[PDB]
Amino acid sequence: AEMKTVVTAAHWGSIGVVVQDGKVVKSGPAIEPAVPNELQTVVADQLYSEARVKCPMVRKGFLANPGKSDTTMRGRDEWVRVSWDEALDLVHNQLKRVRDEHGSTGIFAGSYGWFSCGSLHASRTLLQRYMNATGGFVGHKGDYSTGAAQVIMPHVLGTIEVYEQQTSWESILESSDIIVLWSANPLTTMRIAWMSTDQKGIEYFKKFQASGKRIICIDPQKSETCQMLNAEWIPVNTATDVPLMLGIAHTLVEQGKHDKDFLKKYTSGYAKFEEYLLGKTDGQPKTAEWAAKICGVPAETIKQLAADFASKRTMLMGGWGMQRQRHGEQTHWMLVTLASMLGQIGLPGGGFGLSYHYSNGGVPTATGGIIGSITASPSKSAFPLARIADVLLHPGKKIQYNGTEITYPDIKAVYWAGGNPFVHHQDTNTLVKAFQKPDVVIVNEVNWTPTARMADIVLPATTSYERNDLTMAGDYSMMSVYPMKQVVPPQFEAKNDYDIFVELAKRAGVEEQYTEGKTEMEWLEEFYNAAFSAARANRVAMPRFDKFWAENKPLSFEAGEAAKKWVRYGEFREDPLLNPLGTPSGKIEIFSDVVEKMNYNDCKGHPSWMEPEEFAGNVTEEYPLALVTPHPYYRLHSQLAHTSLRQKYAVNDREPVMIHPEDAAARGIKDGDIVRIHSKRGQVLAGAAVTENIIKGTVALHEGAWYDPMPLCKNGCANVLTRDEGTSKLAQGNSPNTCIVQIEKFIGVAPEVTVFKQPKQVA
Ligand SMILES: Nc1nc2c(c(=O)[nH]1)N[C@H]1C(S)=C(S)[C@@H](COP(=O)(O)OP(=O)(O)OC[C@H]3O[C@@H](n4cnc5c(=O)[nH]c(N)nc54)[C@H](O)[C@@H]3O)O[C@H]1N2
Ligand SMILES: Nc1nc2c(c(=O)[nH]1)N[C@H]1C(S)=C(S)[C@@H](COP(=O)(O)OP(=O)(O)OC[C@H]3O[C@@H](n4cnc5c(=O)[nH]c(N)nc54)[C@H](O)[C@@H]3O)O[C@H]1N2
Ligand SMILES: [Cl-]
Ligand SMILES: [Mo]
Ligand SMILES: [O]
Repeated sequence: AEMKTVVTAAHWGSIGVVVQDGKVVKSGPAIEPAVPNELQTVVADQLYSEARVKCPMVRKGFLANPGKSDTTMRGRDEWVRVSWDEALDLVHNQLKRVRDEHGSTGIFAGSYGWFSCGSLHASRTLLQRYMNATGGFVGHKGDYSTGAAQVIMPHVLGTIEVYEQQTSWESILESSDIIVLWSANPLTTMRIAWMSTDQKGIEYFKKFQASGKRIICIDPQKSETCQMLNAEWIPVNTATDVPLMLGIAHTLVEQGKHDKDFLKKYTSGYAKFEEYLLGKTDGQPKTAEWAAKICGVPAETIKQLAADFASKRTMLMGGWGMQRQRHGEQTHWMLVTLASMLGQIGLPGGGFGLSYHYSNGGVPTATGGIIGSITASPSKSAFPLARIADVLLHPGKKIQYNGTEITYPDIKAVYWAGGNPFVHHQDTNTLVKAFQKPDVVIVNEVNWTPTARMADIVLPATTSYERNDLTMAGDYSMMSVYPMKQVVPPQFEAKNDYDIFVELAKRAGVEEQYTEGKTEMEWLEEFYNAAFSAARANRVAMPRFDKFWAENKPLSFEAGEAAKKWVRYGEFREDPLLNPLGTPSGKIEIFSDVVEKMNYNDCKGHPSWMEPEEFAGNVTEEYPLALVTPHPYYRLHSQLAHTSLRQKYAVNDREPVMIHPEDAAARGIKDGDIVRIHSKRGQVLAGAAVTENIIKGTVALHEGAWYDPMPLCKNGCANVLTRDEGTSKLAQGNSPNTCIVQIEKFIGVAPEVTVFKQPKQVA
């Protein structure tokens, strides 16, 4: 009777992996979760997939004329298998050429993506570490998650807000009468964390449901969360939450339910905003009736939400889909303004939180220590990252950004390691053109993703299961140190990214700076010991690394009474004169003079409603439906798309698209039919999921399906359809969820999806 389980971890949690005769045969949670997490069950598929990159590969046409090839052959050339020595020499020589001719401002290595958890084997960080050791690189600003909110919140609250600990969930359970999931789908989106999910956020949502208190979901779709918690669904048109919030706010004023004392003491600029709210400026009071016409919520329901939010202790939980769209800055600005008018900020169970849906925000912070991690350190060229296509195509172009002007650099080489821009970036067909501009495109990948398929040189990377690492239970509780013990040796000819970059560093003469003379296990011990020392200072005994590593189990910490009772903005509420915010006024900036003075047409000095170019309110005869692109339940973006989880959602071997029965009937579409979706940007195939769980006039296609072009995507990659434009001049965030489309039934034999097979090689 043998213990055949190795414990490791992923973004989707601590994983127990059963190994039989050197082969992985089962994976699942190392710690029982409140809700099953099927993402944990496919380690074997990840290890043994025929979609894996097996050996270093170079495009035929690039091998023939390196750095001087016909780059329009990217994505459609034959691949040549080469040795590691040949591939690494070629990467080094091609990057050296760019460094010699253009310098670091000719190399883009922002390399946005989620890769895998782990303190050491962080592929993106290891790439940037190599780039810095060899002279530097052009990176980026912001991220795709909160590109808008993370720029406006510093102006409004003096802090980034979206990536900070929330009021304790124990306070919510005890004191909140209502939680409002506004653009938030936590039973989907907390199946993962940036480190490794602690699995407790979903447990807390379940406890809140079981207490019988009110859960309200405001969303164009009746999401997995709304269904699984049997919450009250408020259907809303995508991109019309600001009108809805204005109508609620106007009702508060009309019924004397706003907190005038709070607004005077804790905010700046409320009176100027109220003039807009009441129509004194523009002739149009922002009534519940005015709002109902735009957002699709009946006026009497808007008024009843306002009364209930003010009558009960209410937590407004704002998710991020609604700021991933044109004018996205306005949504969380207005949510904070609404919370200010309700006046419950800083009270137990009250106010707002912008990370209750992300990585277990609000789970009480444990007392212990936090492990270290590798860094990129052994720019005027940096740009808001969703301008990447624009940058690659248009060197020298200038844009406005948060009160400054940015000049695009002139990029000759692109290196990606740990992200999938040909799935994650908007307007895929335009990104194809952008990727024809560089002299050389290099990708480290586990699998033959759409991005790998667009490269010149593809280097096979290992999964987490083929190496040793450490992570934490996260992202806020920090309640455990999770070992990531190697399960099997590297498969095929794959290498850890760390080893790839060690070989490149050696060719550049900087190996010693890159490795600091440490082995894998010496790095891990250094990272662990940071937690050990911090825990000791907190009076928490930990095993030393050798004992922890041998035990190969999560090491757990406990939360104390202070963390269980912690209320965000409690100190500000107690005394705002001595605990002011880091803003110009020391208060919540409902009107921001700093933003006003930027004089941007698409972001004013207070939250406001500005119609976007494409949304439910300006659909056309040609494109009569609106689109939303939520995050998927059975993938982390594009990760795990190639595994057996596909069978849990594919419809007729395509990505499912949610379609309301009346929109489907008007087109002769029945549940299960293949359909063609198209926009001005492109077209995709999808499988119809006909359901009343999407608001009429809108369709939902989850992001992350692998682009499989014929241009027409055979598989259903949502970003083939979306617009590539900045949210506004304030943040220049990405704007996928303001989009209009047409759908028609696909007639005849449908094409086979080929993007999970090995690519075309030479004969
Ligand atoms: N329409 C629309 N578009 C969106 C979104 C949306 O809501 N709607 N969401 C946006 C957001 S919030 C994000 S975060 C992005 C996500 O975009 P990405 O982060 O690019 O998506 P992932 O699928 O997680 O890509 C991670 C890649 O890293 C690889 N990888 C994993 N581990 C390793 C490793 O150790 N080494 C190497 N070399 N590779 C590894 C995986 O094989 C995988 O291809 O998508 C964004 N795009
Ligand atoms: N299982 C899983 N979990 C994940 C991810 C994943 O890919 N898979 N991605 C992770 C990442 S990188 C992030 S950034 C977060 C993303 O966290 P979010 O940004 O919050 O996730 P989304 O699914 O984009 O949006 C949540 C809800 O908002 C809705 N919504 C979209 N637009 C609007 C709007 O205009 N108004 C309203 N009222 N609702 C709208 C969506 O329909 C959706 O149900 O999740 C993380 N967690
Ligand atoms: Cl109280
Ligand atoms: Mo994200
Ligand atoms: O992200």
